[PDB]
Amino acid sequence: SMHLTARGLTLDLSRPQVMGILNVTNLDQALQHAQRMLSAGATLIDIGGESTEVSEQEELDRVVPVVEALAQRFDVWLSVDTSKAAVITESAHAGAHLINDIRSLQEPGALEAAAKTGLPVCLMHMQPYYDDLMTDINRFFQHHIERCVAAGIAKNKLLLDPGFGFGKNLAHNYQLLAHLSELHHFELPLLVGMSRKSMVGQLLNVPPQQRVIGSVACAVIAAMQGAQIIRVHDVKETVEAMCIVEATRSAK
Amino acid sequence: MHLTARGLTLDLSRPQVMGILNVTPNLDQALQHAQRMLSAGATLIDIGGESTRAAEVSEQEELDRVVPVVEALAQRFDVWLSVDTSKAAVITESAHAGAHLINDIRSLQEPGALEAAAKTGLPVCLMHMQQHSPYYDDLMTDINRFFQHHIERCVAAGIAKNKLLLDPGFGFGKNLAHNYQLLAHLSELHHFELPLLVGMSRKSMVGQLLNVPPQQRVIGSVACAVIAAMQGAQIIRVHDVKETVEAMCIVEATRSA
Ligand SMILES: Cc1noc(NS(=O)(=O)c2ccc(NCc3cnc4nc(N)[nH]c(=O)c4n3)cc2)c1C
Ligand SMILES: Cc1noc(NS(=O)(=O)c2ccc(NCc3cnc4nc(N)[nH]c(=O)c4n3)cc2)c1C
Repeated sequence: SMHLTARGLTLDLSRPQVMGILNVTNLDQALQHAQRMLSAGATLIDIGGESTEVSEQEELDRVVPVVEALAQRFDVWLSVDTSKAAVITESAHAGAHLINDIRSLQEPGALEAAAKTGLPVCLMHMQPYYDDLMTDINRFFQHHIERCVAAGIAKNKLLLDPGFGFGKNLAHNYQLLAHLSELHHFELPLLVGMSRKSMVGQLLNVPPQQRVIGSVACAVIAAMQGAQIIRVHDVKETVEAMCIVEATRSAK
Repeated sequence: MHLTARGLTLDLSRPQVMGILNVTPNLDQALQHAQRMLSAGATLIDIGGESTRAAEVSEQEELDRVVPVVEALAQRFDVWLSVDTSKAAVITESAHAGAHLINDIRSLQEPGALEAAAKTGLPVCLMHMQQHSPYYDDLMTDINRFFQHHIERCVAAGIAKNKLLLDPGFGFGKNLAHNYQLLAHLSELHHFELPLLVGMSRKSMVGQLLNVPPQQRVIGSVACAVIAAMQGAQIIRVHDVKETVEAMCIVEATRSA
Protein backbone atom coordinates (compact mmCIF):
# COMPACT_ATOMS: atom_id res chain seq x y z
CA SER A 1 0.00 0.00 0.00
CA MET A 2 2.91 2.33 0.71
CA HIS A 3 6.64 2.88 0.26
CA LEU A 4 9.42 4.76 2.05
CA THR A 5 12.10 6.78 0.19
CA ALA A 6 15.62 8.05 0.93
CA ARG A 7 18.42 9.49 -1.26
CA GLY A 8 16.43 8.87 -4.44
CA LEU A 9 16.15 5.24 -3.38
CA THR A 10 12.78 3.70 -2.54
CA LEU A 11 11.88 0.90 -0.14
CA ASP A 12 8.75 -1.03 -1.09
CA LEU A 13 6.63 -1.60 2.02
CA SER A 14 3.84 -3.51 0.28
CA ARG A 15 5.96 -6.60 0.91
CA PRO A 16 7.84 -7.71 4.05
CA GLN A 17 11.40 -6.39 4.08
CA VAL A 18 14.29 -8.17 5.79
CA MET A 19 16.82 -6.06 7.67
CA GLY A 20 20.17 -7.79 8.10
CA ILE A 21 21.96 -7.21 11.40
CA LEU A 22 25.60 -6.12 11.24
CA ASN A 23 26.86 -5.73 14.81
CA VAL A 24 30.46 -4.55 15.28
CA THR A 25 32.10 -5.95 18.42
CA ASN A 26 37.75 -6.01 11.32
CA LEU A 27 36.37 -3.94 8.44
CA ASP A 28 37.01 -6.81 6.03
CA GLN A 29 34.64 -9.16 7.86
CA ALA A 30 31.92 -6.50 8.00
CA LEU A 31 31.97 -5.81 4.26
CA GLN A 32 31.98 -9.54 3.45
CA HIS A 33 29.19 -10.30 5.94
CA ALA A 34 27.11 -7.48 4.46
CA GLN A 35 27.74 -9.05 1.06
CA ARG A 36 26.50 -12.41 2.36
CA MET A 37 23.30 -10.87 3.74
CA LEU A 38 22.69 -8.78 0.62
CA SER A 39 22.84 -11.81 -1.68
CA ALA A 40 20.62 -13.63 0.81
CA GLY A 41 17.94 -11.06 0.01
CA ALA A 42 18.29 -8.34 2.64
CA THR A 43 17.03 -4.95 1.47
CA LEU A 44 18.44 -3.19 4.52
CA ILE A 45 21.73 -3.50 6.39
CA ASP A 46 21.73 -2.38 10.01
CA ILE A 47 25.00 -1.24 11.57
CA GLY A 48 25.07 -1.29 15.36
CA GLY A 49 27.84 -0.30 17.73
CA GLU A 50 26.08 -1.16 20.99
CA SER A 51 24.51 -4.37 22.29
CA THR A 52 21.38 -4.16 24.46
CA GLU A 53 28.38 1.80 27.56
CA VAL A 54 30.52 2.85 24.59
CA SER A 55 32.66 5.94 24.06
CA GLU A 56 31.52 8.48 21.47
CA GLN A 57 34.75 8.34 19.47
CA GLU A 58 34.98 4.57 19.93
CA GLU A 59 31.42 4.05 18.68
CA LEU A 60 32.02 6.47 15.82
CA ASP A 61 35.28 4.72 14.86
CA ARG A 62 33.52 1.37 14.47
CA VAL A 63 30.38 2.63 12.73
CA VAL A 64 31.16 5.28 10.10
CA PRO A 65 33.78 3.43 8.02
CA VAL A 66 31.41 0.49 7.53
CA VAL A 67 28.58 2.83 6.55
CA GLU A 68 30.75 4.71 4.04
CA ALA A 69 32.28 1.53 2.60
CA LEU A 70 28.85 -0.01 2.07
CA ALA A 71 27.47 3.29 0.75
CA GLN A 72 30.13 3.17 -1.95
CA ARG A 73 29.89 -0.58 -2.51
CA PHE A 74 26.13 -1.25 -2.71
CA ASP A 75 22.84 0.36 -3.71
CA VAL A 76 21.02 -0.83 -0.60
CA TRP A 77 19.34 0.86 2.37
CA LEU A 78 21.85 1.55 5.13
CA SER A 79 20.68 1.75 8.74
CA VAL A 80 22.77 2.79 11.73
CA ASP A 81 21.78 1.52 15.16
CA THR A 82 23.01 4.46 17.22
CA SER A 83 21.82 6.82 19.95
CA LYS A 84 24.48 9.51 19.53
CA ALA A 85 24.01 12.82 17.71
CA ALA A 86 27.63 12.75 16.56
CA VAL A 87 27.13 9.24 15.18
CA ILE A 88 23.80 10.30 13.67
CA THR A 89 25.38 13.18 11.76
CA GLU A 90 28.61 11.41 10.81
CA SER A 91 26.70 8.40 9.47
CA ALA A 92 24.56 10.78 7.42
CA HIS A 93 27.78 12.11 5.90
CA ALA A 94 28.89 8.53 5.26
CA GLY A 95 25.75 7.83 3.22
CA ALA A 96 23.43 6.11 5.71
CA HIS A 97 19.78 5.84 4.61
CA LEU A 98 17.98 5.19 7.91
CA ILE A 99 18.43 6.14 11.56
CA ASN A 100 17.53 3.35 13.97
CA ASP A 101 17.53 4.39 17.63
CA ILE A 102 16.38 2.16 20.47
CA ARG A 103 16.49 5.19 22.78
CA SER A 104 14.24 7.19 20.42
CA LEU A 105 16.56 10.22 20.07
CA GLN A 106 16.28 11.09 23.77
CA GLU A 107 20.03 11.57 24.13
CA PRO A 108 21.27 15.20 24.21
CA GLY A 109 21.29 16.81 20.77
CA ALA A 110 20.20 13.55 19.14
CA LEU A 111 16.80 14.85 17.99
CA GLU A 112 18.24 17.97 16.33
CA ALA A 113 20.96 16.03 14.51
CA ALA A 114 18.45 13.48 13.22
CA ALA A 115 16.14 16.26 12.01
CA LYS A 116 18.94 17.97 10.08
CA THR A 117 19.80 14.78 8.19
CA GLY A 118 16.25 14.52 6.86
CA LEU A 119 16.70 10.75 6.94
CA PRO A 120 13.90 8.42 8.06
CA VAL A 121 14.05 7.50 11.75
CA CYS A 122 12.75 4.47 13.63
CA LEU A 123 11.32 4.88 17.13
CA MET A 124 11.38 1.89 19.48
CA HIS A 125 9.30 1.26 22.59
CA MET A 126 11.17 0.49 25.81
CA GLN A 127 10.45 0.12 29.54
CA PRO A 128 9.02 -5.71 34.53
CA TYR A 129 5.32 -4.83 34.82
CA TYR A 130 2.54 -3.51 32.61
CA ASP A 131 -1.03 -2.58 33.51
CA ASP A 132 -1.85 -3.02 29.84
CA LEU A 133 1.04 -3.75 27.48
CA MET A 134 -0.55 -2.57 24.22
CA THR A 135 -1.94 0.69 25.63
CA ASP A 136 1.43 1.71 27.07
CA ILE A 137 3.13 1.17 23.71
CA ASN A 138 0.44 3.12 21.86
CA ARG A 139 0.76 6.02 24.31
CA PHE A 140 4.56 5.88 24.02
CA PHE A 141 4.58 6.08 20.23
CA GLN A 142 1.97 8.84 20.19
CA HIS A 143 4.13 10.99 22.48
CA HIS A 144 7.36 10.74 20.48
CA ILE A 145 5.49 10.91 17.18
CA GLU A 146 4.20 14.25 18.45
CA ARG A 147 7.76 15.14 19.46
CA CYS A 148 9.32 14.04 16.15
CA VAL A 149 6.91 16.03 13.99
CA ALA A 150 7.52 19.03 16.25
CA ALA A 151 11.28 18.69 15.69
CA GLY A 152 10.67 19.12 11.96
CA ILE A 153 10.86 15.43 11.09
CA ALA A 154 7.87 14.60 8.90
CA LYS A 155 5.44 11.98 10.22
CA ASN A 156 5.77 9.86 7.08
CA LYS A 157 9.52 9.63 7.73
CA LEU A 158 8.99 7.81 11.04
CA LEU A 159 9.04 4.07 11.76
CA LEU A 160 7.67 2.31 14.86
CA ASP A 161 9.17 -0.67 16.71
CA PRO A 162 7.32 -2.22 19.67
CA GLY A 163 10.72 -3.37 20.96
CA PHE A 164 10.51 -7.10 21.66
CA GLY A 165 12.58 -8.23 24.64
CA PHE A 166 13.01 -4.68 25.95
CA GLY A 167 11.65 -4.40 29.48
CA LYS A 168 9.23 -7.20 28.63
CA ASN A 169 8.72 -10.64 30.14
CA LEU A 170 7.94 -13.85 28.23
CA ALA A 171 4.16 -13.45 28.40
CA HIS A 172 4.34 -9.78 27.40
CA ASN A 173 6.38 -10.47 24.26
CA TYR A 174 3.93 -13.04 22.88
CA GLN A 175 1.01 -10.91 24.01
CA LEU A 176 2.59 -8.18 21.90
CA LEU A 177 3.13 -10.60 19.01
CA ALA A 178 -0.52 -11.70 19.16
CA HIS A 179 -1.86 -8.14 19.13
CA LEU A 180 0.79 -6.72 16.78
CA SER A 181 -1.75 -5.86 14.05
CA GLU A 182 -3.31 -3.23 16.34
CA LEU A 183 -0.26 -0.97 15.98
CA HIS A 184 -1.12 -0.29 12.33
CA HIS A 185 -3.50 2.53 13.30
CA PHE A 186 -0.57 4.97 13.33
CA GLU A 187 -0.43 4.22 9.59
CA LEU A 188 3.34 4.02 9.96
CA PRO A 189 5.69 1.17 8.98
CA LEU A 190 6.30 -1.42 11.69
CA LEU A 191 9.77 -2.79 12.36
CA VAL A 192 10.22 -5.80 14.64
CA GLY A 193 13.26 -7.43 16.24
CA MET A 194 12.71 -10.88 17.71
CA SER A 195 15.72 -12.68 16.24
CA ARG A 196 17.37 -15.14 18.64
CA LYS A 197 15.93 -13.31 21.65
CA SER A 198 14.99 -14.90 24.98
CA MET A 199 11.31 -15.07 23.98
CA VAL A 200 12.38 -17.80 21.56
CA GLY A 201 15.00 -19.38 23.81
CA GLN A 202 12.85 -19.70 26.93
CA LEU A 203 10.16 -21.58 24.99
CA LEU A 204 12.37 -23.96 23.03
CA ASN A 205 15.06 -24.30 25.71
CA VAL A 206 17.81 -23.87 23.13
CA PRO A 207 20.92 -21.67 22.85
CA PRO A 208 20.95 -18.63 20.49
CA GLN A 209 22.48 -20.53 17.55
CA GLN A 210 19.59 -23.01 17.71
CA ARG A 211 16.91 -20.30 17.78
CA VAL A 212 16.79 -19.86 14.00
CA ILE A 213 13.53 -21.77 13.48
CA GLY A 214 11.82 -20.07 16.42
CA SER A 215 12.92 -16.64 15.21
CA VAL A 216 11.60 -17.30 11.70
CA ALA A 217 8.30 -18.57 13.10
CA CYS A 218 7.95 -15.30 15.01
CA ALA A 219 8.85 -13.36 11.88
CA VAL A 220 6.16 -15.17 9.89
CA ILE A 221 3.50 -14.49 12.53
CA ALA A 222 4.48 -10.81 12.62
CA ALA A 223 4.54 -10.55 8.82
CA MET A 224 1.13 -12.21 8.52
CA GLN A 225 -0.08 -9.36 10.73
CA GLY A 226 1.33 -6.86 8.25
CA ALA A 227 4.70 -6.13 9.84
CA GLN A 228 6.68 -4.38 7.10
CA ILE A 229 10.29 -4.72 8.26
CA ILE A 230 11.86 -7.66 10.08
CA ARG A 231 15.21 -7.24 11.85
CA VAL A 232 17.01 -10.59 11.88
CA HIS A 233 20.38 -12.30 12.28
CA ASP A 234 19.52 -15.02 9.78
CA VAL A 235 18.63 -13.20 6.56
CA LYS A 236 18.37 -16.08 4.08
CA GLU A 237 15.92 -18.09 6.20
CA THR A 238 13.84 -15.01 6.99
CA VAL A 239 13.79 -13.97 3.32
CA GLU A 240 12.61 -17.44 2.28
CA ALA A 241 9.84 -17.32 4.88
CA MET A 242 8.76 -13.85 3.79
CA CYS A 243 8.34 -15.20 0.26
CA ILE A 244 5.80 -17.73 1.56
CA VAL A 245 4.11 -14.95 3.53
CA GLU A 246 3.92 -12.56 0.55
CA ALA A 247 2.52 -15.27 -1.72
CA THR A 248 -0.10 -16.06 0.92
CA ARG A 249 -1.10 -12.42 1.45
CA SER A 250 -1.12 -11.59 -2.27
CA ALA A 251 -3.37 -14.62 -2.79
CA LYS A 252 -5.87 -12.73 -0.60
CA MET B 1 -12.12 -31.46 22.40
CA HIS B 2 -9.99 -34.39 21.23
CA LEU B 3 -9.81 -37.05 18.53
CA THR B 4 -10.02 -40.65 19.67
CA ALA B 5 -8.89 -44.12 18.65
CA ARG B 6 -8.30 -47.24 20.78
CA GLY B 7 -8.21 -45.32 24.07
CA LEU B 8 -5.74 -42.77 22.72
CA THR B 9 -6.59 -39.07 22.63
CA LEU B 10 -5.22 -36.29 20.44
CA ASP B 11 -5.46 -32.82 21.98
CA LEU B 12 -6.84 -30.37 19.41
CA SER B 13 -6.27 -27.24 21.48
CA ARG B 14 -2.69 -27.44 20.23
CA PRO B 15 -1.24 -28.00 16.75
CA GLN B 16 -0.22 -31.64 16.24
CA VAL B 17 2.73 -32.65 14.07
CA MET B 18 2.42 -35.75 11.89
CA GLY B 19 5.83 -37.11 10.90
CA ILE B 20 6.14 -38.58 7.43
CA LEU B 21 7.41 -42.15 7.32
CA ASN B 22 7.68 -43.31 3.72
CA VAL B 23 8.45 -47.00 3.31
CA THR B 24 9.59 -47.51 -0.27
CA PRO B 25 12.86 -48.10 -2.14
CA ASN B 26 14.71 -51.93 5.59
CA LEU B 27 12.48 -52.14 8.67
CA ASP B 28 15.40 -51.19 10.94
CA GLN B 29 15.86 -47.81 9.25
CA ALA B 30 12.12 -47.10 9.43
CA LEU B 31 12.00 -47.69 13.19
CA GLN B 32 15.01 -45.43 13.74
CA HIS B 33 13.50 -42.66 11.63
CA ALA B 34 10.10 -42.97 13.33
CA GLN B 35 11.68 -42.94 16.79
CA ARG B 36 13.75 -39.92 15.75
CA MET B 37 10.61 -38.10 14.57
CA LEU B 38 8.95 -39.26 17.79
CA SER B 39 11.87 -37.76 19.71
CA ALA B 40 11.48 -34.56 17.71
CA GLY B 41 7.94 -34.28 19.08
CA ALA B 42 5.69 -35.88 16.48
CA THR B 43 2.41 -37.19 17.91
CA LEU B 44 1.47 -39.04 14.73
CA ILE B 45 3.41 -41.20 12.28
CA ASP B 46 2.08 -41.52 8.73
CA ILE B 47 3.15 -44.71 6.98
CA GLY B 48 2.95 -44.82 3.19
CA GLY B 49 3.61 -47.72 0.84
CA GLU B 50 2.51 -45.78 -2.23
CA SER B 51 3.82 -42.61 -3.87
CA THR B 52 1.16 -39.95 -4.46
CA ARG B 53 3.62 -37.65 -6.24
CA ALA B 54 4.15 -42.20 -10.29
CA ALA B 55 4.25 -45.98 -10.73
CA GLU B 56 1.38 -48.03 -9.28
CA VAL B 57 1.79 -50.52 -6.43
CA SER B 58 0.39 -54.04 -5.99
CA GLU B 59 -1.94 -54.87 -3.08
CA GLN B 60 0.45 -57.44 -1.62
CA GLU B 61 3.45 -55.18 -2.25
CA GLU B 62 1.92 -52.22 -0.41
CA LEU B 63 0.83 -54.59 2.36
CA ASP B 64 4.38 -55.95 2.61
CA ARG B 65 5.77 -52.44 3.09
CA VAL B 66 3.11 -51.09 5.46
CA VAL B 67 1.89 -53.70 7.95
CA PRO B 68 5.22 -54.86 9.42
CA VAL B 69 6.08 -51.24 10.19
CA VAL B 70 2.67 -50.64 11.78
CA GLU B 71 2.98 -53.79 13.90
CA ALA B 72 6.54 -52.90 14.88
CA LEU B 73 5.61 -49.35 15.92
CA ALA B 74 2.44 -50.39 17.75
CA GLN B 75 4.34 -52.58 20.22
CA ARG B 76 7.33 -50.29 20.57
CA PHE B 77 5.73 -46.85 20.83
CA ASP B 78 2.68 -45.12 22.31
CA VAL B 79 1.95 -42.92 19.29
CA TRP B 80 -0.91 -42.42 16.85
CA LEU B 81 -0.24 -44.61 13.83
CA SER B 82 -1.60 -43.42 10.51
CA VAL B 83 -1.57 -45.41 7.29
CA ASP B 84 -1.43 -43.55 3.99
CA THR B 85 -3.35 -46.03 1.86
CA SER B 86 -6.16 -46.24 -0.68
CA LYS B 87 -6.61 -50.01 -0.52
CA ALA B 88 -9.31 -51.83 1.46
CA ALA B 89 -6.94 -54.75 2.03
CA VAL B 90 -4.25 -52.45 3.39
CA ILE B 91 -6.91 -50.59 5.39
CA THR B 92 -8.22 -53.75 7.05
CA GLU B 93 -4.86 -55.42 7.68
CA SER B 94 -3.29 -52.25 9.11
CA ALA B 95 -6.22 -51.92 11.50
CA HIS B 96 -5.42 -55.44 12.70
CA ALA B 97 -1.81 -54.36 13.17
CA GLY B 98 -2.93 -51.57 15.49
CA ALA B 99 -3.13 -48.51 13.23
CA HIS B 100 -5.06 -45.59 14.75
CA LEU B 101 -5.92 -43.45 11.72
CA ILE B 102 -6.74 -44.03 8.06
CA ASN B 103 -5.30 -41.39 5.75
CA ASP B 104 -6.64 -41.75 2.23
CA ILE B 105 -5.90 -39.20 -0.47
CA ARG B 106 -8.57 -40.83 -2.63
CA SER B 107 -11.25 -40.46 0.07
CA LEU B 108 -12.22 -44.15 0.22
CA GLN B 109 -13.31 -44.20 -3.43
CA GLU B 110 -11.37 -47.35 -4.33
CA PRO B 111 -13.43 -50.57 -4.46
CA GLY B 112 -14.38 -51.83 -1.00
CA ALA B 113 -12.36 -49.06 0.66
CA LEU B 114 -15.41 -47.35 2.16
CA GLU B 115 -16.79 -50.59 3.62
CA ALA B 116 -13.42 -51.75 4.95
CA ALA B 117 -12.69 -48.40 6.60
CA ALA B 118 -16.14 -48.33 8.21
CA LYS B 119 -15.71 -51.78 9.77
CA THR B 120 -12.46 -50.77 11.48
CA GLY B 121 -14.28 -47.95 13.26
CA LEU B 122 -11.06 -45.97 12.98
CA PRO B 123 -10.99 -42.24 12.18
CA VAL B 124 -10.57 -41.42 8.49
CA CYS B 125 -9.06 -38.40 6.75
CA LEU B 126 -10.60 -37.26 3.47
CA MET B 127 -8.49 -35.32 0.99
CA HIS B 128 -9.68 -33.07 -1.84
CA MET B 129 -8.39 -33.90 -5.32
CA GLN B 130 -8.97 -32.92 -8.95
CA GLN B 131 -1.12 -34.37 -17.34
CA HIS B 132 -3.74 -31.64 -16.94
CA SER B 133 -3.62 -27.93 -16.08
CA PRO B 134 -5.50 -27.26 -12.78
CA TYR B 135 -8.50 -24.93 -13.04
CA TYR B 136 -11.29 -23.86 -10.68
CA ASP B 137 -14.28 -21.54 -11.10
CA ASP B 138 -13.97 -21.02 -7.36
CA LEU B 139 -11.42 -23.14 -5.50
CA MET B 140 -12.97 -23.04 -2.02
CA THR B 141 -16.51 -23.74 -3.26
CA ASP B 142 -15.17 -26.73 -5.21
CA ILE B 143 -13.41 -28.00 -2.08
CA ASN B 144 -16.46 -27.41 0.11
CA ARG B 145 -18.72 -29.26 -2.33
CA PHE B 146 -16.20 -32.10 -2.45
CA PHE B 147 -16.05 -32.50 1.32
CA GLN B 148 -19.83 -32.23 1.72
CA HIS B 149 -20.31 -34.99 -0.85
CA HIS B 150 -17.86 -37.50 0.65
CA ILE B 151 -18.77 -36.73 4.27
CA GLU B 152 -22.28 -37.89 3.38
CA ARG B 153 -20.85 -41.01 1.72
CA CYS B 154 -18.99 -41.86 4.93
CA VAL B 155 -21.96 -41.10 7.18
CA ALA B 156 -24.26 -43.14 4.94
CA ALA B 157 -21.73 -45.97 5.05
CA GLY B 158 -21.90 -45.90 8.85
CA ILE B 159 -18.79 -43.84 9.55
CA ALA B 160 -19.64 -41.36 12.31
CA LYS B 161 -19.17 -37.66 11.57
CA ASN B 162 -16.82 -37.24 14.55
CA LYS B 163 -14.51 -39.87 13.03
CA LEU B 164 -13.76 -37.73 9.98
CA LEU B 165 -10.81 -35.49 9.13
CA LEU B 166 -10.62 -33.07 6.19
CA ASP B 167 -7.55 -32.34 4.09
CA PRO B 168 -7.78 -29.69 1.36
CA GLY B 169 -4.94 -31.51 -0.41
CA PHE B 170 -2.17 -29.03 -1.18
CA GLY B 171 -0.41 -29.77 -4.47
CA PHE B 172 -3.17 -32.11 -5.65
CA GLY B 173 -4.69 -30.78 -8.86
CA LYS B 174 -3.77 -27.26 -7.75
CA ASN B 175 -1.28 -24.81 -9.23
CA LEU B 176 0.98 -22.42 -7.29
CA ALA B 177 -1.70 -19.71 -7.19
CA HIS B 178 -4.33 -22.23 -6.08
CA ASN B 179 -2.24 -23.60 -3.20
CA TYR B 180 -1.60 -20.19 -1.62
CA GLN B 181 -5.19 -19.17 -2.29
CA LEU B 182 -6.10 -22.26 -0.28
CA LEU B 183 -3.60 -21.43 2.48
CA ALA B 184 -4.97 -17.89 2.74
CA HIS B 185 -8.58 -19.07 3.00
CA LEU B 186 -7.83 -22.20 5.05
CA SER B 187 -9.77 -21.03 8.14
CA GLU B 188 -13.00 -21.16 6.12
CA LEU B 189 -12.94 -24.97 6.12
CA HIS B 190 -13.57 -24.99 9.88
CA HIS B 191 -17.32 -24.66 9.27
CA PHE B 192 -17.59 -28.45 8.84
CA GLU B 193 -16.64 -28.61 12.54
CA LEU B 194 -14.10 -31.29 11.66
CA PRO B 195 -10.34 -31.46 12.33
CA LEU B 196 -8.16 -30.14 9.50
CA LEU B 197 -5.04 -31.96 8.33
CA VAL B 198 -2.64 -30.23 5.92
CA GLY B 199 0.35 -31.41 3.91
CA MET B 200 2.63 -28.75 2.44
CA SER B 201 6.04 -30.11 3.45
CA ARG B 202 8.72 -29.73 0.77
CA LYS B 203 6.04 -29.48 -1.91
CA SER B 204 6.26 -27.57 -5.19
CA MET B 205 4.28 -24.68 -3.68
CA VAL B 206 7.42 -24.03 -1.63
CA GLY B 207 9.86 -25.13 -4.32
CA GLN B 208 8.43 -23.03 -7.15
CA LEU B 209 8.71 -19.92 -4.97
CA LEU B 210 12.22 -20.50 -3.62
CA ASN B 211 13.62 -22.50 -6.57
CA VAL B 212 15.50 -24.92 -4.31
CA PRO B 213 15.67 -28.74 -4.06
CA PRO B 214 13.34 -30.58 -1.59
CA GLN B 215 15.90 -30.96 1.21
CA GLN B 216 16.44 -27.19 1.17
CA ARG B 217 12.71 -26.45 1.47
CA VAL B 218 12.65 -26.80 5.27
CA ILE B 219 12.25 -23.10 6.08
CA GLY B 220 9.56 -22.60 3.44
CA SER B 221 7.66 -25.66 4.65
CA VAL B 222 7.83 -24.45 8.25
CA ALA B 223 6.58 -21.02 7.17
CA CYS B 224 3.56 -22.71 5.57
CA ALA B 225 2.99 -24.81 8.69
CA VAL B 226 2.95 -21.70 10.89
CA ILE B 227 0.46 -19.90 8.65
CA ALA B 228 -1.80 -22.95 8.54
CA ALA B 229 -1.57 -23.48 12.30
CA MET B 230 -2.33 -19.80 12.94
CA GLN B 231 -5.52 -20.45 10.98
CA GLY B 232 -6.40 -23.31 13.32
CA ALA B 233 -5.14 -26.32 11.37
CA GLN B 234 -5.04 -29.15 13.90
CA ILE B 235 -2.68 -31.63 12.24
CA ILE B 236 0.41 -30.82 10.17
CA ARG B 237 1.99 -33.47 7.94
CA VAL B 238 5.73 -32.78 7.62
CA HIS B 239 9.09 -34.32 6.75
CA ASP B 240 11.03 -32.15 9.20
CA VAL B 241 9.42 -32.75 12.59
CA LYS B 242 11.83 -31.01 14.99
CA GLU B 243 11.75 -27.70 13.11
CA THR B 244 7.97 -27.85 12.71
CA VAL B 245 7.47 -28.77 16.38
CA GLU B 246 9.61 -25.82 17.47
CA ALA B 247 7.56 -23.54 15.22
CA MET B 248 4.30 -24.96 16.59
CA CYS B 249 5.54 -24.08 20.08
CA ILE B 250 5.88 -20.44 19.03
CA VAL B 251 2.45 -20.62 17.39
CA GLU B 252 0.67 -22.18 20.38
CA ALA B 253 2.32 -19.70 22.75
CA THR B 254 1.21 -16.82 20.52
CA ARG B 255 -2.39 -18.03 20.39
CA SER B 256 -2.46 -18.86 24.11
CA ALA B 257 -1.34 -15.29 24.86
C1 LIG C 1 22.24 -11.16 29.07
C2 LIG C 1 21.08 -11.24 28.15
N1 LIG C 1 21.22 -11.24 26.81
O1 LIG C 1 20.01 -11.32 26.25
C3 LIG C 1 19.04 -11.36 27.23
N2 LIG C 1 17.72 -11.44 26.81
S1 LIG C 1 16.96 -10.86 25.37
O2 LIG C 1 15.36 -10.87 25.47
O3 LIG C 1 17.01 -12.18 24.41
C4 LIG C 1 17.49 -9.59 24.27
C5 LIG C 1 16.86 -8.35 24.31
C6 LIG C 1 17.24 -7.30 23.48
C7 LIG C 1 18.30 -7.44 22.56
N3 LIG C 1 18.68 -6.36 21.72
C8 LIG C 1 18.97 -6.45 20.30
C9 LIG C 1 18.37 -5.37 19.41
C10 LIG C 1 19.24 -4.39 18.80
N4 LIG C 1 18.83 -3.41 18.02
C11 LIG C 1 17.45 -3.33 17.77
N5 LIG C 1 17.03 -2.31 16.95
C12 LIG C 1 15.67 -2.27 16.74
N6 LIG C 1 15.17 -1.28 15.94
N7 LIG C 1 14.73 -3.15 17.28
C13 LIG C 1 15.21 -4.12 18.07
O4 LIG C 1 14.33 -4.98 18.59
C14 LIG C 1 16.60 -4.30 18.38
N8 LIG C 1 17.06 -5.31 19.20
C15 LIG C 1 18.94 -8.68 22.53
C16 LIG C 1 18.53 -9.72 23.37
C17 LIG C 1 19.68 -11.31 28.48
C18 LIG C 1 19.06 -11.33 29.80
C1 LIG D 1 5.75 -35.53 -10.09
C2 LIG D 1 5.69 -34.47 -9.05
N1 LIG D 1 6.52 -34.46 -7.99
O1 LIG D 1 6.23 -33.39 -7.24
C3 LIG D 1 5.20 -32.67 -7.82
N2 LIG D 1 4.77 -31.54 -7.15
S1 LIG D 1 4.09 -31.44 -5.56
O2 LIG D 1 3.14 -30.17 -5.35
O3 LIG D 1 5.32 -30.82 -4.69
C4 LIG D 1 3.56 -32.79 -4.57
C5 LIG D 1 2.22 -33.15 -4.57
C6 LIG D 1 1.75 -34.22 -3.82
C7 LIG D 1 2.62 -35.00 -3.03
N3 LIG D 1 2.13 -36.09 -2.27
C8 LIG D 1 2.49 -36.39 -0.91
C9 LIG D 1 1.34 -36.55 0.06
C10 LIG D 1 0.99 -37.87 0.53
N4 LIG D 1 0.02 -38.14 1.37
C11 LIG D 1 -0.73 -37.06 1.82
N5 LIG D 1 -1.76 -37.35 2.70
C12 LIG D 1 -2.47 -36.25 3.12
N6 LIG D 1 -3.50 -36.45 3.99
N7 LIG D 1 -2.24 -34.92 2.74
C13 LIG D 1 -1.22 -34.72 1.88
O4 LIG D 1 -0.99 -33.46 1.51
C14 LIG D 1 -0.39 -35.76 1.36
N8 LIG D 1 0.64 -35.51 0.48
C15 LIG D 1 3.96 -34.64 -3.04
C16 LIG D 1 4.41 -33.56 -3.80
C17 LIG D 1 4.81 -33.33 -8.99
C18 LIG D 1 3.75 -32.95 -9.93
